[PDB]
Amino acid sequence: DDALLNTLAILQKELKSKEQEIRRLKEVIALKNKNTERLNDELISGTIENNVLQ
Amino acid sequence: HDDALLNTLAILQKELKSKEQEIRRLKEVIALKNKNTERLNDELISGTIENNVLQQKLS
Repeated sequence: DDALLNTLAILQKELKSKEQEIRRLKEVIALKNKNTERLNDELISGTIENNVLQ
Repeated sequence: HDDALLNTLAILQKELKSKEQEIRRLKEVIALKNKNTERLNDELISGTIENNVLQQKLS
């Protein structure tokens, strides 16, 4: 009765933790996505740049 | 009363599992992205050197 109630409290605590990690891992990904985009354009500008030298 | 809360426990456990699996997938996503980033930086280095090879021939 008290054990069941505390166990629900533990479960809901851990869940809140795990989804905070999900929010953190998504933050890390969005940052890496900005970098990917930055690199993709530099790659594109390097390809154009190359045809300009020919 | 006793079986109700125990059923809720079971449900919460499953969500826990679902969330931990999502964390596992997300970490895989990052590793798969990090690898692409590697291939990308390598290509940026090679295409930069290709352009310096032409900027040195003409100049």
